[PDB]
Amino acid sequence: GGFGNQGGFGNSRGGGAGLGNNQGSNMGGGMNFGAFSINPAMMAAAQAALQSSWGMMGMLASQQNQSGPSG
Amino acid sequence: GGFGNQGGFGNSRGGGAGLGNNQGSNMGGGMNFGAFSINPAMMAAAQAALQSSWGMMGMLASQQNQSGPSG
Amino acid sequence: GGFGNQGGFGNSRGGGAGLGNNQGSNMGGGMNFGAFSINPAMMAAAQAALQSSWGMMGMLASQQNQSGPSG
Amino acid sequence: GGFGNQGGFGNSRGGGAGLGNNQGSNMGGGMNFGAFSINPAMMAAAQAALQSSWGMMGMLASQQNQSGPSG
Amino acid sequence: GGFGNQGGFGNSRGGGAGLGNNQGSNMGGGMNFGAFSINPAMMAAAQAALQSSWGMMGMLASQQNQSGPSG
Repeated sequence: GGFGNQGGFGNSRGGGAGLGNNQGSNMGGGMNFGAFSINPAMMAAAQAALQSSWGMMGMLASQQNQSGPSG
Repeated sequence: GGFGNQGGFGNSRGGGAGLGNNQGSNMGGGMNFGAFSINPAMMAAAQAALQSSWGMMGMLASQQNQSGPSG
Repeated sequence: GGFGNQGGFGNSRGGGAGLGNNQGSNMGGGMNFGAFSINPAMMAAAQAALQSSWGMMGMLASQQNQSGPSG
Repeated sequence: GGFGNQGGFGNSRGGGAGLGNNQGSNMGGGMNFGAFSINPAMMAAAQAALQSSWGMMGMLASQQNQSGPSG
Repeated sequence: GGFGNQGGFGNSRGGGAGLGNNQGSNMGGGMNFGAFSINPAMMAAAQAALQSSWGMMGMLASQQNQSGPSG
């Protein structure tokens, strides 16, 4: 319906195999035989994130605003 | 319906195998034979996150606002 | 209905196997044979989180506000 | 419907195999026999993220705003 | 419908094999026998991200705004 978000993320309907395998949004995982130094950032400063919708990996949202801020 | 969010996250309807396997949003896991240094940040400063909707991994939301702030 | 959020998180309807396996939003886990240094932060400062909806991993929410703050 | 977002992410409907395999948006994972130094950033400064929708990996969103800020 | 975004991400409907394999938007992963130094950035300064929609890897969004800011 209105403001509708329907994310399937079907991935492995049948199946999933393999020594290293992964479905969906992935920011690492599975098997690691060494260093894993993964630091993602999404920071806000001053008049940040106004009237926005931050998604780094696959998001789903619906939004509605009418509002005047001040500082 | 209105402001509707329906996330399936179907992933492995049939099945999931493998030495290293993972479904959905993943920020690490499974098997680790070494260092795991993973620090994600999402920080807010000053007039931050106004009229927004932060999702780093796959979110679902519905929102409605009319409001004037001050500082 | 109105302001509706219906997250399936179906994951392994059939089954899930494997030496390292995990479904849903994952921020680590399973098997760890070494260091695990994972520090995610989501901090608010000053006029932070106004009129927002923070989700880092896959959220579900519905919201409605009309309100003028001051400081 | 209106403001509709329907992400299939079908991936492996039949199946997925192989020594190193992965479906969906991927920011690393699977198998790692060495260093893994992956730091993605998406930062906001000053009048940042106004009237926008940040997605680095495949997002889904719907948005509606009418609001005059100040600083 | 209106403001509609329907990303299939069909990927391997039949199957996916091979020693190194990956579907969807990929920013690394699979198998790594050495150094992995991958740092992508998307930063905002001054009057940044106004009236925009940042996607580095394949996004999906719908947007509607009428709002005059100031500083």
